[PDB]
Amino acid sequence: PMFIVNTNVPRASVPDGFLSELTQQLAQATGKPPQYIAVHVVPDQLMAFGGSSEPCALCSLHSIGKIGGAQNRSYSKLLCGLLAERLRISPDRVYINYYDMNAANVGWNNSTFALEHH
Amino acid sequence: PMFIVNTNVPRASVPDGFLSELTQQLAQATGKPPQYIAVHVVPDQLMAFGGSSEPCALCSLHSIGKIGGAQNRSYSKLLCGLLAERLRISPDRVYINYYDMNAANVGWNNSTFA
Amino acid sequence: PMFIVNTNVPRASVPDGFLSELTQQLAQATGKPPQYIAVHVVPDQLMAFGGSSEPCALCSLHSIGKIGGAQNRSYSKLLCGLLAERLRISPDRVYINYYDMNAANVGWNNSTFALEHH
Ligand SMILES: CCOC(=O)c1cc2ccc(O)cc2oc1=O
Ligand SMILES: CCOC(=O)c1cc2ccc(O)cc2oc1=O
Ligand SMILES: CCOC(=O)c1cc2ccc(O)cc2oc1=O
Repeated sequence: PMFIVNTNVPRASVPDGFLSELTQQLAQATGKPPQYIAVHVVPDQLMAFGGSSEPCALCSLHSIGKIGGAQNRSYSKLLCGLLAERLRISPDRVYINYYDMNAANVGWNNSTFALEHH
Repeated sequence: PMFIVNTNVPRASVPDGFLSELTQQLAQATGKPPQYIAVHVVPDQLMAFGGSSEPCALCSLHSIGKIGGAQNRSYSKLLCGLLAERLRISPDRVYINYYDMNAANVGWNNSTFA
Repeated sequence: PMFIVNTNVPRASVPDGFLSELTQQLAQATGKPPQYIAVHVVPDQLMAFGGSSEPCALCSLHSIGKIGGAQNRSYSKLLCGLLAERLRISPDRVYINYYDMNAANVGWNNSTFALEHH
């Protein structure tokens, strides 16, 4: 899985261990091994949510499967929780785009995750 | 709705009021309330369009519904117009990816829109 | 087509000619004219792959058509090869999300690539 967070919160406000915490928590939530989880945090961004520049975050979570109604609600509770406690961003100022990726559309290690057909 | 603009134009060339103009015009164009519109502008990027480093922009607009043939042509005229007037980027050096999001695939406020 | 590379490798490590090499090689691989290929390289990013901060890259390739099983494996071999040779990133620390875009969902030049029906 791949999780990206873009926020106007300053870099100094990102706590040590944050990328590791996201990796570990996402591994647990998705059931995927941590070795396969990638995380990218982008602070100091020029952005607004509802016309306001108060702290906010625009994010995305891509995963091959493990994406759906109930799971996404659960992912959001988890992620909004972490953004609120770690970056002090209010949950109602957080957007998370979820993408259910097809294995053939995810490249890795010189190939893709579609290794069964030619 | 969520709108992102990545450009090689320098930050100093982004005019005061740009994020607000984007927010209000997108609210108008999509019919969505402005308090739910999010905008992200990323200047000073290392990018090329057609192999050239002249000003350009790579964007995306995500919306739950309100995405389609005519509407997207409408959004593109509006957005290219703004990028041309405000950031001096030629419309033919602008790409905008449109995404019609399913409500269950958009997280917000500890839950999703489903 | 549009190709984005986000990486924790420093800017200084991006070699002169990289954006042009990506443009030319992607034109070749997708069969699309180079004039329509857009590339964006984002170095010095705060990111982790598998919990580690060793060099890695999270990428995306968007194209109207020319996206599929065999083609994506070919794009991955090409792109991981370039990232390994030019940015010294291990192919197993690279993820590339492929997006087959519908022409009506790609804006350009005040309109979209859907010019047939209105
Ligand atoms: C085999 C499927 O499981 C995995 O490890 C995955 C890797 C992965 C990489 C990139 C990505 O954008 C989305 C992803 O989702 C996954 O489930
Ligand atoms: C007002 C109802 O719809 C909304 O609020 C929306 C929010 C939203 C968030 C994130 C996103 O990627 C795309 C979105 O599109 C919308 O229509
Ligand atoms: C005319 C030949 O093809 C094109 O123009 C294309 C442009 C394009 C723009 C943005 C994008 O995200 C993906 C794209 O894929 C294409 O094939």
